[PDB]
Amino acid sequence: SGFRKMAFPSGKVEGCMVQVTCGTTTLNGLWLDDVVYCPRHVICPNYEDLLIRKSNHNFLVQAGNVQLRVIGHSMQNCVLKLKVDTANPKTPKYKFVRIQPGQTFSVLACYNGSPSGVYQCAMRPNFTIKGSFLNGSCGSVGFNIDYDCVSFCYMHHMELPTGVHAGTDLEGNFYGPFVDRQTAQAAGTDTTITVNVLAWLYAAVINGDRWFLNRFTTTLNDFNLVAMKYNYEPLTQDHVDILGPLSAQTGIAVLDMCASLKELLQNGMNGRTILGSALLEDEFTPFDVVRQCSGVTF
Amino acid sequence: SGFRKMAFPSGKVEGCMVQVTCGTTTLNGLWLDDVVYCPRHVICTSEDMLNPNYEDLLIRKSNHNFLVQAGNVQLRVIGHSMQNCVLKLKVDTANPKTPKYKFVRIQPGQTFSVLACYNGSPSGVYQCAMRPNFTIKGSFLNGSCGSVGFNIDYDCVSFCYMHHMELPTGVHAGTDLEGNFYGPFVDRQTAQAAGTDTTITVNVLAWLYAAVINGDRWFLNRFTTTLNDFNLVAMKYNYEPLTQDHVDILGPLSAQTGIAVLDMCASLKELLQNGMNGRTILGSALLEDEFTPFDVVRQCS
Ligand SMILES: *[C@](O)(C(N)=O)[C@H](CC1CCC1)NC(=O)[C@@H]1[C@@H]2[C@H](CN1C(=O)[C@@H](NC(=O)NC(C)(C)C)C(C)(C)C)C2(C)C
Ligand SMILES: *[C@](O)(C(N)=O)[C@H](CC1CCC1)NC(=O)[C@@H]1[C@@H]2[C@H](CN1C(=O)[C@@H](NC(=O)NC(C)(C)C)C(C)(C)C)C2(C)C
Repeated sequence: SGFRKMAFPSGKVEGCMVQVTCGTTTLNGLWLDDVVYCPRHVICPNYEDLLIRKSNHNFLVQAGNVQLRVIGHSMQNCVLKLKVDTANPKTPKYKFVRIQPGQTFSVLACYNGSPSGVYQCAMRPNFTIKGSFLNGSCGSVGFNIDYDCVSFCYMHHMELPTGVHAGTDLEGNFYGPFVDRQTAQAAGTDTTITVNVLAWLYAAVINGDRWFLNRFTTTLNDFNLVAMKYNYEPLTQDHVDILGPLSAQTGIAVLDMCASLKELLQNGMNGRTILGSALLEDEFTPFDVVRQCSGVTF
Repeated sequence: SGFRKMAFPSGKVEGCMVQVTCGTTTLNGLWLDDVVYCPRHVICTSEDMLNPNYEDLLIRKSNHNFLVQAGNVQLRVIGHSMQNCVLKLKVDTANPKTPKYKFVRIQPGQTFSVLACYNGSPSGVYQCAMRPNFTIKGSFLNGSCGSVGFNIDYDCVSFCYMHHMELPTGVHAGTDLEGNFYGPFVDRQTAQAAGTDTTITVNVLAWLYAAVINGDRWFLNRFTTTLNDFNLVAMKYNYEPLTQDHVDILGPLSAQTGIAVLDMCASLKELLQNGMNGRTILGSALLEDEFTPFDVVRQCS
């Protein structure tokens, strides 16, 4: 038993981190096969005009102590692709995926091509992430592991005025309405990921925390009206279906758990805690709860 | 900016995890150089786990009784010895993925990363703190025994914990890598209970300094306290006493923020009195005690 914010083992990703330098700017690169991927602002606003001026030897790529030889450079959206002469012998089985809001992933925070730490994040509904990044972390990546396949879903580019972070998928497309420019940008008003709070309440019941349960049930229509009041994301029938396994395992119907969440929103915790928390936690998806409460390995 | 419960990158540890089988019991082993370390209760049978004579049980075992599997490769055991509650299996192959490492025994309040494993395979990584009552609040299921706790400050893996058992409250108990349990626990199914736990005061102060570093100031106040008066108050909330050593180690964060340790102590007294009043500190509605002063410096600057 126990429930922790658990990240995926980062070993397969640590083997891909390299240091990329262009001018005075040093950040991280992701070395998969013979290509190094990094944020295009390493060359810094006309990115195609700035990239044309660059030679292959302008890009200094260092994989630990070894200097890699750049033999080509292209731009894909906000990501720079540096072709190198050596295929990374530590390239894991991998794919590039674009994630939806509410989905979680592990972040391997790096500085100068060296991994410093790993933690869990969720793609907020406002398309920002609440990460932990300092100067030099750009190029740090977010990922999930399924079986033996690493799915890369995020690359860090910038920090917004509220201390939250913005970045892209591994094809260079930003998550949210952000741009890689020094123009006024702000994170929109955020909402709570309802399906994730329900998954976390199921994890609390699995771990023997039951004070919030009740005899009541509700409808998807009545609950969604209450969710709207509290800046909660709408709960769809797909969400209800995804919660099916946890509902069957605990004997608590999804709309029964909705009545508990509704009462929790209108009345608060009343000094009580759930899984060592005084807030309703929304960064554990239904899959994360199953993956943890079942001990799935990679 | 931002503040997260951040674990160390687990790659150097994943390369040391193996599966160890003896009889019907299967758990994890830590393969460093030519030795595999695992909990000694892997040699126990269900018929005898209240009062096992481990010395007597180990003398009956042959090298071929221990099945060690590193992924697909079966390792050959060529020796076996016991060091306290840890079994050391000498194997014929040195682990080519052995990192630079050392065994360290940690003090209560110290934090570490746990690499939770099942059948020699890593499932996940998370942060833990050695509670003042010498238990850890981990996340472990059946098959997680032998999973280890570690820190990777400056490219050397310091192993500090190995998982052995779950207590009735859902909390966990284990040993250092020399086999010595943390706390008054024993590897026997006799009635055991975790003592009353307390909050790690020096860690809550470190976390309030991290909130100030990240721009949070609502909880500060004009008041100050003596160390003695702060401790008289904090014991009434089941907080650990704050020693002069704790005040000294908070020195760097105090100088960085311009807030004296005893002024931050006054802020914590007020927070204990009033609660948060619907506010939050670093995305939390409780006072967080699993970030040490060193962790705050690591993650902030
Ligand atoms: C990374 O590229 C890096 N070197 O690690 C760097 C990290 C930030 C976090 C501390 C320094 N990111 C940037 O330099 C990034 C590049 C410019 C401006 N960047 C910022 O993150 C800035 N934010 C910002 O301009 N925010 C808006 C656009 C005003 C909302 C900082 C002020 C935080 C430096 C670009 C291309 C976005
Ligand atoms: C590991 O060895 C393993 N196989 O992974 C296992 C932990 C698993 C089994 C449930 C969690 N540990 C034990 O089996 C451990 C070994 C016996 C009994 N153990 C327990 O953790 C038990 N707790 C327990 O007896 N607690 C006290 C002593 C009553 C307070 C379980 C009831 C959880 C199995 C020993 C030698 C302590």
